[PDB]
Amino acid sequence: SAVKAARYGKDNVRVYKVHKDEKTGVQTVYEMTVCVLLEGEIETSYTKADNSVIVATDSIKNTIYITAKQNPVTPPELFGSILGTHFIEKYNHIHAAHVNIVCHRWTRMDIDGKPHPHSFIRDSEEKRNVQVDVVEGKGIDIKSSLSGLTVLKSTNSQFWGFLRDEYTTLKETWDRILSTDVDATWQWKNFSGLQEVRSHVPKFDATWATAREVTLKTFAEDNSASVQATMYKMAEQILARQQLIETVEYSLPNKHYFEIDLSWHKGLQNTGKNAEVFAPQSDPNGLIKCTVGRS
Amino acid sequence: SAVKAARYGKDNVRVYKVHKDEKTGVQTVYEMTVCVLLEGEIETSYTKADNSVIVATDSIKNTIYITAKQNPVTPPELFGSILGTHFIEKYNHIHAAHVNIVCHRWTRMDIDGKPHPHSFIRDSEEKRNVQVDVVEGKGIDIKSSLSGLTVLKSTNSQFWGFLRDEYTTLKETWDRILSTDVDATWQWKNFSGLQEVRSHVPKFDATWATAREVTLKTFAEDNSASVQATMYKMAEQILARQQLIETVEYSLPNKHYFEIDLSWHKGLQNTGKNAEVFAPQSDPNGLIKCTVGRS
Amino acid sequence: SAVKAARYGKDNVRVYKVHKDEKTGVQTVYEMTVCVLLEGEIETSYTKADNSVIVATDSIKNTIYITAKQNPVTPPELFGSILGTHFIEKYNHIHAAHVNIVCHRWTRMDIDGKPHPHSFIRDSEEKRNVQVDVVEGKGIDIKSSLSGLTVLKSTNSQFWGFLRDEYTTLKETWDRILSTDVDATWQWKNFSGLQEVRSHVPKFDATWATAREVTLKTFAEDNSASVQATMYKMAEQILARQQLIETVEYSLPNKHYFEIDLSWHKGLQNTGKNAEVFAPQSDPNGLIKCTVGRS
Amino acid sequence: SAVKAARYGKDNVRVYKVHKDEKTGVQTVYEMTVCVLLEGEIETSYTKADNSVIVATDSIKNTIYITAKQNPVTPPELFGSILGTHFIEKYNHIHAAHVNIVCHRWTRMDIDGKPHPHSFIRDSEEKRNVQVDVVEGKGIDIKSSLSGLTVLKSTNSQFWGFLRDEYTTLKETWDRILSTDVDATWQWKNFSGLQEVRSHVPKFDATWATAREVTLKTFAEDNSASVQATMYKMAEQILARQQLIETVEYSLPNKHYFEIDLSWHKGLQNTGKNAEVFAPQSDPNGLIKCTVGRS
Ligand SMILES: O=c1[nH]c(=O)c2[nH]c(=O)[nH]c2[nH]1
Ligand SMILES: O=c1[nH]c(=O)c2[nH]c(=O)[nH]c2[nH]1
Ligand SMILES: O=c1[nH]c(=O)c2[nH]c(=O)[nH]c2[nH]1
Ligand SMILES: O=c1[nH]c(=O)c2[nH]c(=O)[nH]c2[nH]1
Ligand code: NA
Ligand code: NA
Ligand code: NA
Ligand code: NA
Repeated sequence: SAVKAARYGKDNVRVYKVHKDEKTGVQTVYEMTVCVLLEGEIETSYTKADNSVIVATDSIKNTIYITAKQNPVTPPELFGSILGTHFIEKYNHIHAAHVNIVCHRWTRMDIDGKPHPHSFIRDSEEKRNVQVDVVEGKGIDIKSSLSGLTVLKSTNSQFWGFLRDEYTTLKETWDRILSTDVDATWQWKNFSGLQEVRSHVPKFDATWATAREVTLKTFAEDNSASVQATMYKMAEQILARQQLIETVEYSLPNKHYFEIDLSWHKGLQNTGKNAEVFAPQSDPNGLIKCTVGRS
Repeated sequence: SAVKAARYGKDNVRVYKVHKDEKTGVQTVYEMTVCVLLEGEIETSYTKADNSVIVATDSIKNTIYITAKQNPVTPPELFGSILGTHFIEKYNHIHAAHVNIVCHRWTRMDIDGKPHPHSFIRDSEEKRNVQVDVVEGKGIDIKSSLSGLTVLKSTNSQFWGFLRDEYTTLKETWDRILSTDVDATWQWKNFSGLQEVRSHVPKFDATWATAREVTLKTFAEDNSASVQATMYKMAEQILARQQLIETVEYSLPNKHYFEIDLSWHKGLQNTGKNAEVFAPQSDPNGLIKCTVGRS
Repeated sequence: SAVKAARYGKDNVRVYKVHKDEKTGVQTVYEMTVCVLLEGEIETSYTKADNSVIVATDSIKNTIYITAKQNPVTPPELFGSILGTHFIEKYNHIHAAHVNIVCHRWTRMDIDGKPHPHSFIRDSEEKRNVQVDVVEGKGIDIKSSLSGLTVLKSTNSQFWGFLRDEYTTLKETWDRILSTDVDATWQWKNFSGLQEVRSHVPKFDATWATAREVTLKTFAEDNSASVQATMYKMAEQILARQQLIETVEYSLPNKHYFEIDLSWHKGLQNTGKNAEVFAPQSDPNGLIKCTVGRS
Repeated sequence: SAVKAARYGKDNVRVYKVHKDEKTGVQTVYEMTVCVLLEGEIETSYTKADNSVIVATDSIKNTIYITAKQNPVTPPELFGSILGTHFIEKYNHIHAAHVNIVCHRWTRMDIDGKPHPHSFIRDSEEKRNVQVDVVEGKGIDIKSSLSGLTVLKSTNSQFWGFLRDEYTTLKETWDRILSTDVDATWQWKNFSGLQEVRSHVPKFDATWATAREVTLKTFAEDNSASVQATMYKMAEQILARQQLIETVEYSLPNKHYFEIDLSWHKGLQNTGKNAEVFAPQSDPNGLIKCTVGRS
């Protein structure tokens, strides 16, 4: 036997950073969960108990905090690129660094209609994420995403015209609820290294904003023929709006809301046009995925 | 042996309701998780296999949906009171109904700066809850609450002057982070029945709004001497603002953010006044509780 | 306004302890999650920013570790009693200590059919818990419990003879699945203090063993008329077997497994007597509770 | 823009099946969570609202239940292969089926030392899983795994000799706790189709048993130089014991248990050789991965 692949490091490293403006008193906070996994010439740590090649995961943890102290932690695409570059540059025998960052929301509070200088609210579990793969001699591959964006529309979703055979019981519908948890990823063209990433820094926040805007507006406004068709429209527009993106991925559950037939009780009418009370279903759920690239 | 207490019913009943305005096209959604547990002369179902006294929990489930079809589901204090009253009135041998409702957020989307008529976003896992105890001959006892309201302030929290003895290692501080998950409950004076609850319907939404407003503003503005002192100020104000409340309860974790001493690395200064990067601690956590009544 | 109730302390304190036998090499591990909340003359910490009365929760944490170092952590009823007694004895102004302990399973591994001296497996998320309330001048009140014990029986559960009215759709059945998560609590007669608790130490492990044995055997062997009737039989027997228990509480969800009618597909028969494939339902669920005392 | 990849189906489909022996009365239960995602000529459902190419996910759900009714659900490798083969054979335009199965534990109860014929206990959240990828013209690729196997050893783990530089604070140790959650995957050589899978049916349960046995024994007996070195030994042995496996993957967190220095309190000695009470750390955690193939 032989090692075919190996990567190791520290997961679930929680990180907070504050920025304080001396002149204005305005503080700004960032909170993240970081994972760094390293690859390189480390196979003998597995096969020969040779720990000399191990950069201890405890030290990877320390390095995450130190890097956050000495560099901007925003946008996360930049921070991850700086962090991953560090490991491959500092250690000759380490040839890739895999940096995953989950950014947690801390939105500034409005109190009596004015922004407060140092108080924040977690306005949802929606996350902004990056996957930054820094590979020696092969640049920096970045995937950016938003996840946990939970939405519902109460009409203007349809699903009819699907295949019907001996396995089919679902009725066609021209008016249903659609609810999902949006997982949307935009994959950047390869960067040659940290310099190139830095040359594009403003595009990271702007493209996240575009992705979120397009997601929400398309969801709200598309009289949806299916989850498939709606998600494709989102992907199309994001590609049109940022040429440095190569592909857009969506992964969307269809979180079903079932009608409840109550006609058995006093002839109560709660289906079709008269549907007002529904049963949200925890499981099962449709799962719809696609990756959209340029023609 | 003998039954000293008994209650039974259906938990985790998920409920959605939509309201559609024919004239304007504007739809409004509500989503809840409901639990109903009944008490009464049911001890023989436990001791003598006498199921004749059981209102099947499946039927309790049906009744929840039917009640939601035939009545407003907002404010949840009203809906729970209607639902609980039903069981004690319909079944001679049922003498109490315990109704717990968790309301989930579906906030109307703003698209290109205008409210959308049928699309919604879950802007956090913060919940609005009620516990409605309907007891035959003893009226309706309601506890209202908000929970899962997660906040952080990056300065203007202190903790000094606490007891110090041979078990103490914590350093006094005049500037720390404070973060919590707010669980705040306001307990209504007893209502004699459904009529009295109905006479106060507008006060339920208004008092929830007050509780949330007071929580956030006091958290943001109090240069906090401790969690104890800050939460008490919140409770005080809520009691002052709604005379039909008898008590206010807060349950607040102190979700610690620890400084990280990095001076071991190149003499990096990241403590005290120079603290910028912190380690959020998942556990343990302080837990601070109080119930405030009127003097 | 005035403080009507107050308690504060440290939650989610994770604790491991190892015992090593020098003579045999056999090591034994214990792992717990501890919560300690204190009451006493502490109201001025809430109303007057008077932190002098606060035993810092950080110090409560330290004390938990120190107490675990200097005393047995098993049985948890004893450990909690020692810990709670400490706070009320050490601090004149603290008059109650509320100690909650969740014990996590670490079962010794059997390797090639012999017990291993220092390797363990978590053979489920089933917990053994205590709630120890140490109240100055009022002794020690202990509730012991097992929770997260998940079981299923595939036949010999029935449910028929329940009330039927205009809200009822459930069919009577003489053969169904029953699955639950057992939450069982036994409440000890008040102890006057730590000495009395110590006088009964062997009864704590034995009564937990009895409770678990009775639960499992009664679940397996009772041709159940309902959840109500089966749980009562468990409670009865536990009371019969330990006179120092005053009451037994069960809280049992009915985790439904629904038949699936497949006759629409090639006339496939999968109901009643021919039922083989079922749909486990995540929600809703029945919830059945009772407290049983002595006649 | 254009679809570069697409797959869709039903996730979180809960399935129970019972087998009843008429002659002996002995019943046996299986419970799973199933996900099926399909690929094929379905791009027009995304780009042209062409639902005619969609096998509705609701129908995929039905098919899962029907397949479970008409076939053995054990071993899960076989069931998944039957299920995936169905979709690619039944639908000309569907060319791959991705079947993920999580098997939940229902272990027969022993009551008064004899196996009970129809009562079961969930003896942990450890899962047995399969990922079965059925690809038209490319056979059946199966990955089998065990996950959620949580273990601890209280000594005979070491970690010394690792790289030390200006980022390192971790002390070398010759005696520490090691605890992990085992995620172990064995990847089968490609099968040409369902016939070939069937020809190997007994090897699936046997190889899972071997993987679990080797994991536990190696964990218990290896005086571990590191997580890396121990996991490699497990992988080596599994490959040696089943020639139809091509690779073995392990993914192991190092769930840290920290010493607690209590010498500040009455000179209490709880480190090194005197370490008895530790603080389990929820986060961060090491994460160690490798894929082992044959030389
Ligand atoms: O938008 C949908 N897409 C599907 O593929 C599908 N399948 C299904 O059952 N309902 C839906 N809805
Ligand atoms: O506000 C606080 N209250 C306490 O009771 C306490 N105890 C502690 O350790 N830190 C804090 N902070
Ligand atoms: O054992 C049961 N008890 C009930 O109270 C009940 N109600 C119900 O719908 N099914 C069951 N089953
Ligand atoms: O077995 C270990 N491997 C590592 O890579 C590592 N890194 C670390 O900090 N502790 C450990 N332990
Ligand atoms: Na390198
Ligand atoms: Na009544
Ligand atoms: Na005292
Ligand atoms: Na095909």
